Amino acid sequence: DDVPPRIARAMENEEYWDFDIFELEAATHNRPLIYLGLKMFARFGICEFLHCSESTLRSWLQIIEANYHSSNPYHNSTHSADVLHATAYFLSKERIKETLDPIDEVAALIAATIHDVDHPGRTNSFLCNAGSELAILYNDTAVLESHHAALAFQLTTGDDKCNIFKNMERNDYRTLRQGIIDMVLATEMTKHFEHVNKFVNSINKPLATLEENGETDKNQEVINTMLRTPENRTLIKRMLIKCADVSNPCRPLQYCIEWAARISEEYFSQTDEEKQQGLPVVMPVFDRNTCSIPKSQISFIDYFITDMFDAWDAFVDLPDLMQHLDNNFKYWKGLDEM
Ligand SMILES: [Mg+2]
Ligand SMILES: [Zn+2]
Repeated sequence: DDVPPRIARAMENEEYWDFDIFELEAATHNRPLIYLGLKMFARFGICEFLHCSESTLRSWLQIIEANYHSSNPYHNSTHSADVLHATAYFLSKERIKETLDPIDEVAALIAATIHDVDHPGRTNSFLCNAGSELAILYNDTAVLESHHAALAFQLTTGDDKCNIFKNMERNDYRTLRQGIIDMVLATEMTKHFEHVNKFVNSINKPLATLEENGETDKNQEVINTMLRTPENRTLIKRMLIKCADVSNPCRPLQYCIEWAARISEEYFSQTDEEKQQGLPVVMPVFDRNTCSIPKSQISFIDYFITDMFDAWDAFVDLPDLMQHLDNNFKYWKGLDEM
């Protein structure tokens, strides 16, 4: 409620794609997640759905944010606040509003919030090659994603005042828990193309086939019916969280550049440590002594971003994101200056 003015201002237009997430970071003194989380969850009326008090929610957001490492250049609570913001923006789209159910929305906003909790600023490959405790605990399989989901539930249900799921019916909770877990696990990149291709094959292609019959009222129900199956809602949710997770290149140029700097430094640090410990270098190209951040971003965009957002845009209609992506791609291209 009574939020210090500067923070209240930094959160004024959070429903718009162009949002100064870094001013939120500065204003909140590296606590953007609890503040943006509170406003978003309220706007979506989540406790009124889970039957929790703003007090229980505040405690929950506090312990989650506290478990995001501020020392990480990229994977700190600001990244999650940002992903939370993109998630809300997507949930607010007509196509998504008329396809997903309130419980899916709840799962999505919560998944975004916790999807990277306690991230160590190192990739799964690093943890595995290092024989890290987490890698041994998760048998070198989806190591970090499994950890993010697991730790989040441990912190949530391990203390009564943090458990935002306390007042739920076992069944509804079970359904919500499975949905949250699925979205968090869907952020593991090794499965990137699998998730994207399934979205294209089960959603965009079939839908395009139906949108030929015309705007028949009897045709709409056919579409509405097809896109609302539990299977497709799951694929849509997976696509939604994945796109929110790597939406940096679709942000206003100033922000896009800052995110590239942050993730680059995080990757550079890992490379320096790998060569030090003698561990195998998993990201040979990501060395601070030889890597061009602009060329790397261009490759990243061309390899993953372009096709995934093409499909997401085709399904949801996201002209703002696509225009920024083009402008940003051009910006990186324009830096060659040689
Ligand atoms: Mg992650
Ligand atoms: Zn993430």
